Amino acid sequence: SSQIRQNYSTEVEAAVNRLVNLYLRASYTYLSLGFYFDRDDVALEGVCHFFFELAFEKFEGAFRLLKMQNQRGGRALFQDLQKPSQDEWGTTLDAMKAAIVLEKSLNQALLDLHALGSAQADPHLCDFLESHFLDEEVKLIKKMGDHLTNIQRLVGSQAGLGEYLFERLTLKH
Amino acid sequence: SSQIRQNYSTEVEAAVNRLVNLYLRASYTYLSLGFYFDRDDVALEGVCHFFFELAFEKFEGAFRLLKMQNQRGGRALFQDLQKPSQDEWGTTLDAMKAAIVLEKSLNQALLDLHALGSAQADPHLCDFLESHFLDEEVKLIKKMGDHLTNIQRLVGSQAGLGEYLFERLTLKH
Amino acid sequence: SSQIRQNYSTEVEAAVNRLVNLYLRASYTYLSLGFYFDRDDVALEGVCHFFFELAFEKFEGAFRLLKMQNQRGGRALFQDLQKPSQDEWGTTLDAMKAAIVLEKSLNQALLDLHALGSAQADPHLCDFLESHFLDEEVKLIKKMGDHLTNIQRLVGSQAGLGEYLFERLTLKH
Amino acid sequence: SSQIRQNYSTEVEAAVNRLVNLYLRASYTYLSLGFYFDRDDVALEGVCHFFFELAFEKFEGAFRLLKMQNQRGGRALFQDLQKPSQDEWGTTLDAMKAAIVLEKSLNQALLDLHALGSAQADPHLCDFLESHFLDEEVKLIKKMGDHLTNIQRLVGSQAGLGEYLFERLTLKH
Amino acid sequence: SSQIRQNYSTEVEAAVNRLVNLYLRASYTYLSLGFYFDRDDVALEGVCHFFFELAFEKFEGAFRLLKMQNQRGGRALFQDLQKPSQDEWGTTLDAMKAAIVLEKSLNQALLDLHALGSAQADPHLCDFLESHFLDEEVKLIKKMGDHLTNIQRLVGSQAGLGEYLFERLTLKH
Amino acid sequence: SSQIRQNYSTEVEAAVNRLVNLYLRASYTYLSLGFYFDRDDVALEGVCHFFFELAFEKFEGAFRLLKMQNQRGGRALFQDLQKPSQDEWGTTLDAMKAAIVLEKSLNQALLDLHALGSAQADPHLCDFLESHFLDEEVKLIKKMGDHLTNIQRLVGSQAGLGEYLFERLTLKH
Ligand SMILES: CCN(CC)c1ccc2nc3c4ccccc4c(=O)cc-3oc2c1
Ligand SMILES: CCN(CC)c1ccc2nc3c4ccccc4c(=O)cc-3oc2c1
Ligand SMILES: CCN(CC)c1ccc2nc3c4ccccc4c(=O)cc-3oc2c1
Ligand SMILES: [Cl-]
Ligand SMILES: [Cl-]
Ligand SMILES: [Cl-]
Ligand SMILES: [Cl-]
Ligand SMILES: [Cl-]
Ligand SMILES: [Cl-]
Repeated sequence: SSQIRQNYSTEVEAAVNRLVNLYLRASYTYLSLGFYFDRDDVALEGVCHFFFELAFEKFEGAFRLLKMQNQRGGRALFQDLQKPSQDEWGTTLDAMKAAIVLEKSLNQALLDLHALGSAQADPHLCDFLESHFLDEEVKLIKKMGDHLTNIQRLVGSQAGLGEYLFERLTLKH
Repeated sequence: SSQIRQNYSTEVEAAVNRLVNLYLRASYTYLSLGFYFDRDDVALEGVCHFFFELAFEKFEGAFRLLKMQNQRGGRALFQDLQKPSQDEWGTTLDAMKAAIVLEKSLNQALLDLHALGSAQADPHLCDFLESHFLDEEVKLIKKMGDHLTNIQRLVGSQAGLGEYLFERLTLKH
Repeated sequence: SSQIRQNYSTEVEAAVNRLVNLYLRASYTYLSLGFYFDRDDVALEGVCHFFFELAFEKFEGAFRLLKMQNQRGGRALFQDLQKPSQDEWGTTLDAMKAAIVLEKSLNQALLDLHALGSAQADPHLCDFLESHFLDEEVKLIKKMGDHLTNIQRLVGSQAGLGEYLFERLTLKH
Repeated sequence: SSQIRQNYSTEVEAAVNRLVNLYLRASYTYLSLGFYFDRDDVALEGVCHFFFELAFEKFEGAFRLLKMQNQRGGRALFQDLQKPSQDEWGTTLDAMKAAIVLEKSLNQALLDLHALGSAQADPHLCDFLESHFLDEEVKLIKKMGDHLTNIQRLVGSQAGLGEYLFERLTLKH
Repeated sequence: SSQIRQNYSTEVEAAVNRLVNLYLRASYTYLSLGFYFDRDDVALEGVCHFFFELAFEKFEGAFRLLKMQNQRGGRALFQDLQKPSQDEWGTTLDAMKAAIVLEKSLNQALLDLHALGSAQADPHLCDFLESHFLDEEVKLIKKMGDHLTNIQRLVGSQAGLGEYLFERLTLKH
Repeated sequence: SSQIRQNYSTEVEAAVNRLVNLYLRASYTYLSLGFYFDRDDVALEGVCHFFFELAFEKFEGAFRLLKMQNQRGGRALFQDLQKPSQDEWGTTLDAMKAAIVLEKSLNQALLDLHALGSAQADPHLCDFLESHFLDEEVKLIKKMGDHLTNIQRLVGSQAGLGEYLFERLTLKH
């Protein structure tokens, strides 16, 4: 087989392909989230833009993973992309809760892959994840947690008002 | 009669004149809406500016229609302009509801005229409507629907607060 | 009623609303004049542009009047807008004669309103009219009189030639 | 045959080739018109330039049609180009009358082709015509009608004077 | 249901959702094509970049469709995304053949949707497709056909040489 | 007849008209050549652009001839334009061979006309041809001969490869 492959296990190759699938699924989920908040009967522009930026971020993550797979001499293999878990995403709070669950699952998949790289003595893979993924994910989950807290603080007894204010004064538009 | 007229039915000519009347009536309605929200006892600058921009837009629509009537060799005929349906327009919500009703009526008149053009095999008219009117109208009705949803979300139990916040944080001033 | 209204009679309020109606009717008349001279079988661009500029001027006059009505704490009330007095406007001479008749009627309405303001000891209204309307109107009627004289001088025995030359060499295109 | 052709009827292909022939014939007619008005014994520069600009416009129309034929996977087929209908074109009025007749024939050919596209459910062809041809033609015929009216107004009893003035004060030089 | 929806059939809404699925599948196919040509054992940079640009184009198409669905008051519904039809894509010729098959299928889906819009008297949908999709697709299929012809001309008896030269001298890098 | 004509024979006048016909026929031939190489199943952009530039050059030649005819007081007379000699033009080699045959025929017509001018003692005509036509033609035929030699050198046993390389590395795109 490969004229470049070196120190790159079949286990890591497969796991990288699985992780691509997870990132692309996450991108799709965020595309659905974005268009839901674009509905005339939802109409929260800042929320919309927040989730579309994440759709792009997750697609970029997948792309970098696929680039690395080729740089290492593995073979990119694509699978079916499962549709997102919901067709409607409820409130901004419901959506941000679903997004943090999603991110925590991606982070766990990154950690799992890092551990596999470590067991396989694959330092390039370990560094790749550390340099492009693990801190980005920590930073994103922190920001989502910050948002959750602010959204929650605003529910009070006037939920609509709080939802509008969060979109207007925290999220970008 | 006309040295330029070609493929331009009397039915379309008349319907174009009727549509001009509808656009000018819509412009007038929006002028009334704008000055109501300019009242010292209403005083919602952003709402005022939103409806004045629409008064100008609807006048522009009428002007383009009249330009096209002449380009086709039809004869512009003006009728009495009915005053707007109300002298006072209630809340921002009441006003935005009235505006979307108005826009839906204009859109239906555009669709009706497009259908007439299609039946008469008048592709220039059909393209004119598609290129300058139908998508502008879809975009406007979408924006009004977005606004309605945000206004509605803000009523809650503190209607005045919500009305102020919508004007301050969504509409332009 | 009004928390701002001071020294502003019901008579002036009503007369201001009537004057708005007159200005908007004048704007409409000028819109009709403009599109007539835009006809392929009339085709006098300079005349067209002259009357469209007046349509805009008269609309601006109405707008300023409505702004002032609100600044004084009166209530803008709109009525039906009568269509213009003609559907076709004849020669440039016929049109300019009709325009000066129209302007003289507006000027008389301004003078009448000024007199009412004076009788009611309403100096703000009197100054408003003097500052934004009376001299603009004198200047416009003078310019129309100048035009009439030039158009008349050009009729001679070659009316078409004179009509073309006036449009080409006096009016803007 | 063609590796790209899709939804593109033989009838439309042939009609497009015929329309190319019509446009190129129109270009040739305008070339003849231009050089006639360039004669020392005619010498109307503005008229000359007006018809040369149209020769170029009609050639561009043909070129776009031929580009589209290839984009659709049809085969451009050229036929003999009939010489223009006259060798001398009379007055500016005679020439502008001949030009509007010509344009009306081109417009009818466009409408005929649009109808064929519609019957064949060929929306690309229908849009192509609407986007690049039908409104350009309406605008041109309107401008020619405007010119005819001005030329006619200037004949009066001093035809030479009127012909000179039209060329000098309306047409570009 | 919807406060904005007007003249927008359930049939069109569903078909738009189906078309989104087709565009996203096409984007995925092009992502796979791109990474295959990025393999160290394939290594055709220009081919890689050509297919990645198409992945982005097809994603943009899907996005515009979803935007329009919301502008019309339809509801975006996502389905599972089928993986691409192949894991390895053979030669540049094999790949470009597969890409033109794919594009022809998308074009047929656009035409089908346009026909449905026409039957339903939905001119906004018909114009949307004409303005953003049908000509882009014709232009792309023409370019692919051009490429196919050039690739085919280069096979001769030295296929590797021809594949290299096409990538180096036609495709962008 | 003519108030400007001087030293300008009927024989030269007629021959100039014939030469215009030849130039316009040549322009048409080059238009056909250009669109053939624009076909999806030919697809040689550089060849396409080479022949379109010549279509424009030959049209310019005709235009200059017609300008000169009027400057001399002759009368431009147009005839039917024969369609080009072929509907399909074969290889780049076949096309360039046909183009040099065409150019040699134009050059001979120029030389013939120069000789007629010389016999008629018409130095203005002789200079006009020398200054705007004879050297342009020599330069063009030299360039075509250069191209023929390069195309011929590239046929070898891999004709497609050679045809691609010539288009890519010699002709402009
Ligand atoms: C409202 C019924 N009527 C009287 C028939 C209106 C309404 C609105 C108008 N708005 C404009 C306008 C708006 C923006 C920029 C330029 C212009 C203009 O030149 C003339 C106008 O004339 C109007 C007449
Ligand atoms: C009149 C019948 N024939 C010969 C078939 C014409 C007529 C007009 C033409 N006008 C152009 C032209 C005009 C403006 C800018 C570029 C071009 C050009 O590149 C080629 C032309 O070729 C023409 C051929
Ligand atoms: C391939 C299947 N999936 C997951 C559903 C894709 C494919 C391609 C995509 N391309 C973009 C994209 C491309 C250019 C510029 C911006 C963006 C963007 O913001 C989001 C994207 O998201 C994508 C998802
Ligand atoms: Cl599968
Ligand atoms: Cl009446
Ligand atoms: Cl009433
Ligand atoms: Cl023949
Ligand atoms: Cl499912
Ligand atoms: Cl003949």
